[PDB]
Amino acid sequence: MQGDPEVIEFLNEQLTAELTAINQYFLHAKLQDHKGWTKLAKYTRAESFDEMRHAEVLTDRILLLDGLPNYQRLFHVRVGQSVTEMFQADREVELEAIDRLRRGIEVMRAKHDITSANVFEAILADEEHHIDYLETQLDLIEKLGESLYLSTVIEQTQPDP
Amino acid sequence: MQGDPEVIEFLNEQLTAELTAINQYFLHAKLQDHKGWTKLAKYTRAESFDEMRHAEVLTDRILLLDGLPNYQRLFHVRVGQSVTEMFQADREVELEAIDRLRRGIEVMRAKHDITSANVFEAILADEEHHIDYLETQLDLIEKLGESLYLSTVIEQTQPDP
Amino acid sequence: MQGDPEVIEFLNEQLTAELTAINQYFLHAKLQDHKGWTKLAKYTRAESFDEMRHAEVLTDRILLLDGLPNYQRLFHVRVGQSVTEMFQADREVELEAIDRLRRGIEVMRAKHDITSANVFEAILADEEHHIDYLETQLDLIEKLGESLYLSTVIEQT
Amino acid sequence: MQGDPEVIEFLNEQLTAELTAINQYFLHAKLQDHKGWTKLAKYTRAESFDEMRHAEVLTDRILLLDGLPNYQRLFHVRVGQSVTEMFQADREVELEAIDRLRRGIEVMRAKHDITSANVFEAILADEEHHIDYLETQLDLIEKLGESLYLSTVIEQTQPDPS
Amino acid sequence: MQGDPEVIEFLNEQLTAELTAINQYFLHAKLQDHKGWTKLAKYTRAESFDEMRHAEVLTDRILLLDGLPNYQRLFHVRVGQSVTEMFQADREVELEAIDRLRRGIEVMRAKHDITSANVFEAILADEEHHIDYLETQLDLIEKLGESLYLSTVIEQTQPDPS
Amino acid sequence: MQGDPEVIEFLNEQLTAELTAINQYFLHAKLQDHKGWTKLAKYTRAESFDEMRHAEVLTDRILLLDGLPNYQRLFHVRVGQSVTEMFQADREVELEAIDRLRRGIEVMRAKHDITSANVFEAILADEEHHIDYLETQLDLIEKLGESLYLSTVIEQTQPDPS
Amino acid sequence: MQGDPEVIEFLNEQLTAELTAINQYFLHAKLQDHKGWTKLAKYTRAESFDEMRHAEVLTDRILLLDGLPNYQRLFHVRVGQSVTEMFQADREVELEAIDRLRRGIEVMRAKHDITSANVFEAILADEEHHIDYLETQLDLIEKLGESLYLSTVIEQTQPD
Amino acid sequence: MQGDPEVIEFLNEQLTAELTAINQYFLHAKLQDHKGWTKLAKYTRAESFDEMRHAEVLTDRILLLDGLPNYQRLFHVRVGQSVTEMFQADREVELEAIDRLRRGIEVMRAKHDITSANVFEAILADEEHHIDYLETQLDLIEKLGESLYLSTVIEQTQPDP
Ligand SMILES: [Fe+2]
Ligand SMILES: [Fe+2]
Ligand SMILES: [Fe+2]
Ligand SMILES: [Fe+2]
Ligand SMILES: [Fe+2]
Ligand SMILES: [Fe+2]
Ligand SMILES: [Fe+2]
Ligand SMILES: [Fe+2]
Ligand SMILES: [Fe+2]
Ligand SMILES: [Fe+2]
Ligand SMILES: [Fe+2]
Ligand SMILES: [Fe+2]
Repeated sequence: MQGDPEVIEFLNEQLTAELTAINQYFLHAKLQDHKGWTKLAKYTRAESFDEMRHAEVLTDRILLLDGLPNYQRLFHVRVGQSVTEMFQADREVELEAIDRLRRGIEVMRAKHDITSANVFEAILADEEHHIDYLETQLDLIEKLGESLYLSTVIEQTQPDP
Repeated sequence: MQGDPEVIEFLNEQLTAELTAINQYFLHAKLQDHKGWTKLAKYTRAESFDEMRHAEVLTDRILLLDGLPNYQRLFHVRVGQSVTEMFQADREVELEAIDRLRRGIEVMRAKHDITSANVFEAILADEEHHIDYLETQLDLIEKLGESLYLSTVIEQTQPDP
Repeated sequence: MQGDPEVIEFLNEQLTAELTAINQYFLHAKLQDHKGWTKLAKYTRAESFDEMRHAEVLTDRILLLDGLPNYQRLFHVRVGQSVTEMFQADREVELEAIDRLRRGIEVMRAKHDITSANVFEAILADEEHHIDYLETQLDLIEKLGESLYLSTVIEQT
Repeated sequence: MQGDPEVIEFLNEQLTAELTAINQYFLHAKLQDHKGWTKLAKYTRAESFDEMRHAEVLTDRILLLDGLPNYQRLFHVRVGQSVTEMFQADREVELEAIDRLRRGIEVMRAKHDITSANVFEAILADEEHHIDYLETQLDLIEKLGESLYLSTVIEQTQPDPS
Repeated sequence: MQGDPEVIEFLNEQLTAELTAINQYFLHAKLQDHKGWTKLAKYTRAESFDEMRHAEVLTDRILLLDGLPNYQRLFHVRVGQSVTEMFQADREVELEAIDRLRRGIEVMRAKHDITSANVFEAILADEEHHIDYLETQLDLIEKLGESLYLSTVIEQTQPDPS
Repeated sequence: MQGDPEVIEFLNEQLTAELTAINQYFLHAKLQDHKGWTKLAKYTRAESFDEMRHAEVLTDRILLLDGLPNYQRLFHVRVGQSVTEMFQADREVELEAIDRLRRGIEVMRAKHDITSANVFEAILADEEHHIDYLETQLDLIEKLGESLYLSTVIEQTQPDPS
Repeated sequence: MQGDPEVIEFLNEQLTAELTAINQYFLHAKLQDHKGWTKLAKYTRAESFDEMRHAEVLTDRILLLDGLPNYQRLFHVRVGQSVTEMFQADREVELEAIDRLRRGIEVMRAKHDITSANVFEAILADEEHHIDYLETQLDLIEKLGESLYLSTVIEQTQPD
Repeated sequence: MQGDPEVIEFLNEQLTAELTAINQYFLHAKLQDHKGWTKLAKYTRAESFDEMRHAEVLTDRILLLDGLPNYQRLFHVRVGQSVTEMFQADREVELEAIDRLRRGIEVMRAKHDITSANVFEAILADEEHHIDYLETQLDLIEKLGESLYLSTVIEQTQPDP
């Protein structure tokens, strides 16, 4: 039971993208938490955990095919100061991930492999959901205003429910 | 208030080492999982989560001191086939970590900073206990034999109270 | 709403393989259970029940497409004394099922049918997982040796 | 200890018959359910599970005496369209089963084997009860009428108050 | 209501065999317990309790038949050092027991008495199960290796927490 | 009242003996813990607590008679690197304790005292159980093999009272 | 750790006598239950189980001393048809047991042994209590009359 | 990874001092309990158990660095008759303990070690608290007297309510 190297390198590209996304999201969460924007921090922490789940399932599938999960390679990681630029950066990361996912899914589906294809649509569906959320947030801040929108998410105490 | 760049770079080096430890321990746990090893997998995943707690407290502390943590870079990650070699790799990475931590702790205890010293001493105690566990496991396996030792890890029981 | 003959024949072949597999799994499980190897018996009988559920889904689907199930025939069943030969036989059965199912899934998706495609992908996933387990266990026993693997793993709780 | 070959081959024949019965009953359960006749489907599923238990205990007994249980060979399996023909088919199956059971028990009873005689008695009682049920239902459908009978065994409700 | 003298002698012989089985099993259980082996000790203690239950039912049945049970006679008792002698002697006593049971059941069913016969085949089935267990453990220890196998029954690894 | 010097000196000697036993057993348990062997450590810890209780009750008994318990002096405590020699050392100190206790209890029963003779009896019984367990353990480890036996203790404890 | 021949042989003799007593008690219990004297049957079953536990502790002690217990040889057992003779057999076996027990306890206490001495002390106490019960029951049965006592002990409350 | 000698005999001597302390405290508690002074006995028993925990953790640390614990040697153990001499003996023992612990903690803090220093301030804090308690007890006994203090501590062990 073995596979051709093209599917393995597709999966490894996706894995490295997921690790970089994890690091970027966690850095964003910590920075915006130090700023004082709490709800964004919680939401991006949840997103980070989701990305770890994706990385875990990808690792499982690649180790199934008797591959070598490479952890050394990383992509370019970028950070921002205001919410607009970090949202934009996450948007481009998601765009690159989804484009790579579509290309890999077509190429590998043409090879008569199925299960990796399944984990691929799972990943692309979650990425599409997150990028839609980010785009909605960007349009919201564009229409509303930076200062007041940042004032929306400030809080000091916690809710009982 | 501000911190001198030296403690910033010590914290950056410690953060890089901790991230490398995360990736190494996690990949190792996964390899033991796939090969059929169960107890060692759980112990390694517990160690990985503890190192992640270390990374969390370190990045919070450095962000407190107007720092700019860097996640792009990583050290060199080592993987092994049988238990002895990645045991040795964990040993050597922990030795490097403890040497660096001792140097850093003395250097900023000499220069008017105590909190980061407390963080490093806590991390040092944790890594000391971990390396003791590794050393006693190594002595056990060299005294008892590889096959007979590995005979007691697989259980295939799955109980529930 | 009538079915397509090659679809029906592919479903029937997969079903017959399922019946042969469940019979083989049950025989082997009983064999090690009489030997005194309880854990293998439990795991193998659980796998047999899983293949039974697979076959039930298969037959419900083939009845849905207005076809006639045939159970009068079944493939050869092979057994063994040591665990190694039976494990190898199970590996061979699962591999042949995987190859046949891949060919069937390709032609069936190409012939504009979707539901049987998703039941087939689920079956492929399950069989791939079982193949993974069998191969890792075979590697483990090859490394440890027969008596050492058999003795210290006996447990009850 | 080791058993005589004749009882071994009697046990193997009974195992084959039990496997065929399991197969046929599962067919009829699924087919009736697809027709839309829920109660008979549930009854037939219960019968199939009982025959599975019978086969399991028989296999355990035959493996006890250091035999070689084989499931490669099967008897003929017949499929019926309406309820009448499949009732008659099950009737013939149970009749041949009880015939073989009586002959085998009388044979082996004289060669100082007792426990397998007892399991043959148990399976004989089970199949006798089942065949009594089948004959009663056949007479009932004959007297009342097929259409009216199956009229009262249908419901598209699936009710569950809680 | 008086039973036949041969019935009484058969019941008495079986009772004597049961008493010998009780004594041997208890002495063994004590020996494995002193050696430190736990699972073997508890299993053979349960076996001895089951044999005592068999003696109970047999003595009730013979007492009902208006007889005088003899609690004086006892067969020979065998003791060895290793597990192999344990299993071999137990297999021997169970084999002679099964032979006596088969002869007794045949003659009892021949001479118009049933309830005693029924408890006869009950004891027969229980003892054949015990023989199967003993034989499979003998095969396992023969194949596995004495020290490697015995490493299993002994274990001090904090079993209290559950 | 006040006791004659013989009983007082024997009790003081016993106190020294159990202090030595407590220290030796605690060090053995700790070293067993460091090498990763789990169950032996907890068993030896329980033995240490038992010896602590023994020392407490003996000190109470001697102080009742307006004596002066001594805690300044000890005996020779010895340490081992492997299992065999620490088992042997425990056996040696145990044999010395048993012989001294027997002599003292005899001579002191000969000089009109029973209550302290009774507590000596209790200590004798507990120490006898400890030595029997030690001897059984030594025989098992010599028969089975050091490495294979040591494989049986290292892990797989799972204490879960809930 | 090996014990002397005298102590181990005394232990073996006591164990054999006790095993015979267990067998006798069980036999009498079953015959009492057969004829409907249920309360006596319960009492005898309890006494037999107590003797079983005593034999268990005795064989544990003898096996502790690198001994070789024997379950092969037994002493003679006696049976009775009415209460008086079975009670008398019980009392006489108790008397012989306690006499041998006193001799053994004296000898062992002279031969530098304690734990076995204590366990024989306990068994002696319990047999003293049991013989007291047997004697008081025999005297009560004598005074009252057999028929009235049998009428007293009957249950007849079998559920079915 | 083992430490130098100076630290190891400092720890071994401290362990011996702890053993002497536990024995002396237990003897004092037993004596006061016999005399009928119950609450004093309870407090002394609690102190002895705490000192035993000290000994256990300290010998655990000794073994940690691949040491050779010695239980053979013992310091002097002194006994008294009234509460005054017992308290004074305890005060002298505690004074020696604090002095030597301070010198040891400084000398090995100056030699790139942290964990042993940490357990040393733990022990030092405990000993400071204990010497405070003994000092205030002696001062109160001096202020009030002898018989009244015993009357305060003494209680009737009725055990019938
Ligand atoms: Fe993703
Ligand atoms: Fe995590
Ligand atoms: Fe650590
Ligand atoms: Fe099944
Ligand atoms: Fe399947
Ligand atoms: Fe049935
Ligand atoms: Fe029993
Ligand atoms: Fe029996
Ligand atoms: Fe002692
Ligand atoms: Fe303690
Ligand atoms: Fe007795
Ligand atoms: Fe202290």
